[PDB]
Amino acid sequence: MSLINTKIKPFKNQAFKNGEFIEITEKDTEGRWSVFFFYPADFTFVCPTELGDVADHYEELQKLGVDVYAVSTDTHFTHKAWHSSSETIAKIKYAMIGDPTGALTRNFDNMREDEGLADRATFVVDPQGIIQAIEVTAEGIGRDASDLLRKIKAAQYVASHP
Amino acid sequence: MSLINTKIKPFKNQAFKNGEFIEITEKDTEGRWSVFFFYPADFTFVCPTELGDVADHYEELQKLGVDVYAVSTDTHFTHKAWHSSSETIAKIKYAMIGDPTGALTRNFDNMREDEGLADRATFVVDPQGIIQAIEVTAEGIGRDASDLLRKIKAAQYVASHPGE
Amino acid sequence: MSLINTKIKPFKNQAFKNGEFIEITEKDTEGRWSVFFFYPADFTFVCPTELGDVADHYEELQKLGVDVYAVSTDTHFTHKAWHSSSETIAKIKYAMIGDPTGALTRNFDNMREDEGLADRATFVVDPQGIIQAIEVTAEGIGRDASDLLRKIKAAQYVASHPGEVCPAKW
Amino acid sequence: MSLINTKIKPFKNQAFKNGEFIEITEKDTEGRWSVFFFYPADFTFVCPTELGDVADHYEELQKLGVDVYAVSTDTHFTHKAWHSSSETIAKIKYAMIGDPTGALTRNFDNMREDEGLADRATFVVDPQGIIQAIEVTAEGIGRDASDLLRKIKAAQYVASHP
Amino acid sequence: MSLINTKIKPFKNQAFKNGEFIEITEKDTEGRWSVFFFYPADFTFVCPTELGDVADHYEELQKLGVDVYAVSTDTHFTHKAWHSSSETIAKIKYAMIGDPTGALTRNFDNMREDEGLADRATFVVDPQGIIQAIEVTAEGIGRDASDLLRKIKAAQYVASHPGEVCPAKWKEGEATL
Amino acid sequence: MSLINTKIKPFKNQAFKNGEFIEITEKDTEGRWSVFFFYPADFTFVCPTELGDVADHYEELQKLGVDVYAVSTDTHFTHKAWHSSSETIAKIKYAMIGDPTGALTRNFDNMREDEGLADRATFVVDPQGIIQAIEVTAEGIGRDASDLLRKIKAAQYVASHPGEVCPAKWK
Amino acid sequence: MSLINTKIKPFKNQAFKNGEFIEITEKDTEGRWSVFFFYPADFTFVCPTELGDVADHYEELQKLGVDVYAVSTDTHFTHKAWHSSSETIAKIKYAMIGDPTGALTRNFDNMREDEGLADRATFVVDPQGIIQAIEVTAEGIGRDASDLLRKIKAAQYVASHPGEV
Amino acid sequence: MSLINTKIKPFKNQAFKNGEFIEITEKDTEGRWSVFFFYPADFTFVCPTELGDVADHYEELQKLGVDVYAVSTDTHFTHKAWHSSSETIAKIKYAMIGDPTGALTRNFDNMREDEGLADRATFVVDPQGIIQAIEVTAEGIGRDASDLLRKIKAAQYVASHPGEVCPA
Amino acid sequence: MSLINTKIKPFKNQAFKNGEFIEITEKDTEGRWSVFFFYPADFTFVCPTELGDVADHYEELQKLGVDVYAVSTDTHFTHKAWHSSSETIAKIKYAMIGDPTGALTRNFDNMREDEGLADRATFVVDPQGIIQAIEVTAEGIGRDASDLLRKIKAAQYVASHPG
Amino acid sequence: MSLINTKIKPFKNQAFKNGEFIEITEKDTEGRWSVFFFYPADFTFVCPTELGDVADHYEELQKLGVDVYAVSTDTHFTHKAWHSSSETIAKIKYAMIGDPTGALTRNFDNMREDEGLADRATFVVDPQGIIQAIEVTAEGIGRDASDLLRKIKAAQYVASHPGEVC
Repeated sequence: MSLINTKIKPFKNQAFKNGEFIEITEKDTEGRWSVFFFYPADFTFVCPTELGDVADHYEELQKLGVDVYAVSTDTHFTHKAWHSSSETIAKIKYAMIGDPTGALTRNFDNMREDEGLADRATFVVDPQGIIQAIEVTAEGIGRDASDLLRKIKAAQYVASHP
Repeated sequence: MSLINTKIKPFKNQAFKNGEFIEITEKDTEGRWSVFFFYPADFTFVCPTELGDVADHYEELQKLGVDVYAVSTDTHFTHKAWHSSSETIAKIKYAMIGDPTGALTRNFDNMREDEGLADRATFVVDPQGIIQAIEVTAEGIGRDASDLLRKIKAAQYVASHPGE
Repeated sequence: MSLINTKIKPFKNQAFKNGEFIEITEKDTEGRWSVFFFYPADFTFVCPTELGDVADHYEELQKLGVDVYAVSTDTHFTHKAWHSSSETIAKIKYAMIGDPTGALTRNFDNMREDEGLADRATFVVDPQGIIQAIEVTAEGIGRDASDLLRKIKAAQYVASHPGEVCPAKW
Repeated sequence: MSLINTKIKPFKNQAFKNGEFIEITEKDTEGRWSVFFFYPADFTFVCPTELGDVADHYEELQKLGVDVYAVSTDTHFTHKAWHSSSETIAKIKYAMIGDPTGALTRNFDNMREDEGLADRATFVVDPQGIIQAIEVTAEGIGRDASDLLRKIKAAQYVASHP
Repeated sequence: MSLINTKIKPFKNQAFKNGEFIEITEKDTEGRWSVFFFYPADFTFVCPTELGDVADHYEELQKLGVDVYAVSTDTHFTHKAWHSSSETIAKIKYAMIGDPTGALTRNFDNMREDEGLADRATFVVDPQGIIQAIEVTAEGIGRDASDLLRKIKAAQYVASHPGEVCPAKWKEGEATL
Repeated sequence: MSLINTKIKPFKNQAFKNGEFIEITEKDTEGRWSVFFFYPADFTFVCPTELGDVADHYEELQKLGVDVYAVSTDTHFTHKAWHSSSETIAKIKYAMIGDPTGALTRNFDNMREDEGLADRATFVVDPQGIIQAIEVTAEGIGRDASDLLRKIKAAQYVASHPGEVCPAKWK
Repeated sequence: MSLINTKIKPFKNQAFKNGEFIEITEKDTEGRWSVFFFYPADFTFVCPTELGDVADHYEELQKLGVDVYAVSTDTHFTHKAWHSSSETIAKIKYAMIGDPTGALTRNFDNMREDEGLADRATFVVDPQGIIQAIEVTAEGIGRDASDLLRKIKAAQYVASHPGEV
Repeated sequence: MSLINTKIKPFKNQAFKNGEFIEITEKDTEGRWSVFFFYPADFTFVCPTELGDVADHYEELQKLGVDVYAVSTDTHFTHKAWHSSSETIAKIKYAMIGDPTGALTRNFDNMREDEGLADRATFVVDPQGIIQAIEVTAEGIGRDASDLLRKIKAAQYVASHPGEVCPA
Repeated sequence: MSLINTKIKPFKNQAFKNGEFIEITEKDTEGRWSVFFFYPADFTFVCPTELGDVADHYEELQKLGVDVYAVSTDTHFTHKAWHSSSETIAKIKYAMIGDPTGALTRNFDNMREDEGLADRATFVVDPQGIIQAIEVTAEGIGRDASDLLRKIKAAQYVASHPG
Repeated sequence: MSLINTKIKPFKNQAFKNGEFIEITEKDTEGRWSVFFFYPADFTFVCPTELGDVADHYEELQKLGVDVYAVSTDTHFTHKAWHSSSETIAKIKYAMIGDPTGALTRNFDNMREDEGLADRATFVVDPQGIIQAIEVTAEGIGRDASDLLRKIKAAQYVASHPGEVC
């Protein structure tokens, strides 16, 4: 029932990454640190800072051995369109996963069942697929990227010093 | 069992229509001839001929009192963006309903359960909410708007001329 | 759930085809494009234009490797009589399948349960038995054979090609 | 669970009788003697001698207060066409009921499930809707209308002589 | 679920035939024509004309290769007694099957459930066990053996000479004259 | 599960009694002692000694207020025929119930399901419908009528003198 | 459904028989005529004439090759006490089976469910374990031992002579 | 699911008490303290010390308002016979309930299913029918009547009290 | 399925707050901002800073109108003992709820089913009972109190003016 | 239904014993006499007389080859704290098992479901893991340690002398 300290479930989703489409599965995450950054919808007026802030810290995340996977219930097709429309989103070098089925979102118990959109949840996952940190916020409340990085560092220190 | 000659089910969806966001329910379809034009996805590399062909026949559809509802599992936000970025979709003066939940799509039994996208379906609906014509096609196979237009005229004629 | 992109189910019906009584099954549709043209009843006062239009395009459909199967819940005996009586139905050189059991009609979820008659539904089926197009209409709303033929041409092109990627003409 | 000495179940079928379409129900049978003459199909290659043989005795049946209801799984539309087609079927003054649903045929346990056609069965039914005689035969074994008339007269004698 | 054109179901009953008792099963009906002649009860005040009619045609039936099995829910013991008591039944040289379980009567869907007696029914069966003719009547409505015998000869003709049924082709456009 | 000390269930059967057909129901057994004497079949080769033995003791049973009901799955029609044919069965002045439905036989859980014949069982029933004595035997094993009479006298004694225990004394 | 002409079911009960305790199973009944004499309870105020009557006929039952099994829901301990406490029960040389579980009683469909006691039922069982005679009575209605013996002789004669009446 | 702190279930059994036969129900336990003293069987070779030990404290138990109910799967008839045969059981002036149907034994989850006999269990019950103390022992492990009597006094002391808090 | 933006479920737990035992229910949280600070166990060799960190920021939380509810599967009796034992836990002015049934913990989907202890989860709740923020970490990975304060301020800002 | 004369279930619990944490399973009980002394909670105001009474008899329980396991739905961490906070509990040299899951408690059908605390039950278990004696009491009704010892001696005697005349 509690998702913390449990293994991520298998998936197969299409994504957009650096001007091309790819297929991403649980096989790709294993052996590496992973960040599943869920959010409600592309092309929303509200707050694209969240994705842009993570894009500003991406070279630090690559040095720390972390992959970022932005996820929403929109298709990989619209991620490509949104990546060309907005200069905040255009900075994103990491994968933007499309989840129209809601299967990846439902593996993390993160669906707004009334809206058909994912809640603003972030899941730090280790090389064995175990979820080490969770952070969820309501609509309008932002997640600051510096706090994410602190939990990544904190999880990595605990990984090598039990 | 078939959806032909059954009543449409209740729904509540957000939609984009002529530069403005609106909520559309089954109450809005009551008393109106309604075309529910389902399609898989916005921003695909497939040509937007199906939707553009309906847009070319929209003045003719307006003379028959027909409301067109383009439906996909994309958000109404994504519909606005597509309407701005595409030359063919910019012509659309009819409602583009967003269906992220899939509730509207599942009311017409029209989901691709593997993909989370609607199949290419067209449902002609009369003022009492009764489905008079159904047209479904596999991916790639387009549907003709003048054929849809012919089907609406026939449905209106049958309603107006009981028995022959 | 939709019948689109599903495999057709097995059947064994008797049919009238251009003088002979024959038996048709799902085996006969394998390796061939197929059209299952459901209609309500023989000897009604509704115009048979639908079945006559398909007969006019039957040369072209045969060259496209397409078999046509007109279906109703009447018997193959009744089809023969209607083929002799009606001047429009006399044109058809394709199979008129009889489905008094309603088994073939119920495979395509096309029964008017109250009437015991099939709804007005055309199904385009490919060589692997997969339904590529569906068209259903209420009483009095005809279907166009030119539209049907355009879809078959489209379905054959799409089967022979990958997903479409638009040029600069649209 | 034999049908003999059981009441006929309700029905509502379209029928053809002397150049017009009418609706027949169980309400139309009550008060009068009835013959439910089931047969396989219209427009068959097999002779309509059985149906014409009842037509030859129909004036005699009407003297005895006996209605004839010829039943089949074809529509009432095909009955009209077959009535104008065949000289033998043109003699039919009685109702030709259409049973495309098979409901009337199934009430008499008379459906060939493999073929969707009624078997060659004749039922004699009294004014209270009670089945007094049953006759079913295979394809090519004839039903003698003279034997049918004997059984009705026998049944009518028994009704008046407890 | 019509019984016509269906195979007869297996049975095992005790019967009386020509002053002795025998067991009869479905295997005894193989390769021969069979008449199953159901009736309500022995020792009733109703006319025994129906069993006598078949006994009068039994010499003719045996020449057509047709066995007769009279059946009721009475015992084979009771059948013997009635064969000694009544001169009409005393004529019967065919088997009188007892069916106190009702299993044979229920195989032919012929039981009066409220009475525990078989209805007045005649079933014609071919060498392959397939029911070719069914006749059922109420109390007092007779069955004449001449009509039965006609149907047997018709069933035998159709078996030996299939496709020689009356053609509707002496009528409508195409004719044979 | 046992039928002892349970009430007899409702029934309606046609019967033969002294050259006359009559209907017998549970209402006819009310307020009187009743013996239900089940047996397999009329016209059997087995000796009908059991029915003849009850016939001999029938006067005694009538003086004790006891009605006897012979039961089998044969019809009342065959009971009449068996009554005139057999010398032993001609002595029967009591009711011979027919049970071709098997309903009365199954109320006493006494049907040989594979034969469609009742087992050879005797049930003693009091004025209130309560079964006071059961006796069931296999084929060949005979039931004694003088033992049946002793059981009825004991049942009638216990009904009249309940709360009776064993005595003891001397001197 | 009738229990006549059905095979007895397996059981395992402790029993009292002539000064000592023994275990009785269905295997001990194989190949022999058996009488299962069920009764309600030990130490009741009703006369034990039933059991005593069977004890009086025991020499004749041994001649016929019959095992008598007196059965109640009391324990074999209670059977021992009753055997030394009553003159009529002290005559009993046959096995007194205890059935506190009620499994033996329920195998013969003979339990008074609201009392937890067996009904007054006698079952005659042949060498193949098949029940050939049943007899049940209410309280106060005695079972005759001469009648029981007559039925055993009839059962043995029919077993040995198939067909003849 | 422990039986502790649960209300006793309805029952209707016959019993031997001091020469008389009587009927005992759950109605008879209302408004009084009760001891249900289960045991396996009458007339066994096992010493009946447990029942005689409780009989010696019965005078003290009655002054405390405590009824004793010895229970086994044997009949009330068998209790009467056992009462006369043994000198130890002759001391018992409390009710000896028979439970041949086994319902009262099964109400306290105390049946040896494959033997058809009750286990060696003691259940102390208060005036509201709530079970305050349970004791179960295997074969040949005796129960102390003095220990039972201590628990009753404690249960009566605590009955008229809230949560205990130690003085030190 | 997601707990975020859902109402808190009813509860009734015994708590220890400033030297007295009090019963806390959902009705006590109604009309006020609430923080449900879950943790594994009392008397652990693990860092007790997490509880003391919140106690150091408690004056600032009281100005913002925030009630803190520390929750574990230990008894309220145990919380009292731990409040007397450790000088770090002695600083705690706020209510320490005991949850031996696991009912309150299972309302927030926060039970380690194999351990019978609550995970290190923090739930910010508004006056209407709606969960506005969630934070869960594994064993060893701490939660800083300054981030909790920012999420409360951000949640309050969004409540005052949504736009 | 009855838990008497049944084998104990497998378990895995953390425990405190003489300033040291250890794991205890059913493997540790195999081949030994075991007393499972359940109780509701640590740091309650109720007197700890029960546990202190068993502590006074632990030396002779150890001579008899008997292990004592105090069990509660508290943690092994709280047991350490409670051992250093109370003079009565400080006497305990036997294992104090923590059962926060309630699994061990539920194996003995001893959970107060509405409270989440074990009932006041004592289970004597032989070297084959078979439950020979059960004692459950309501709150306030104390369990006597000398009676427990008297039962253990009887249980050991019956094991060493199977079957008896008297």
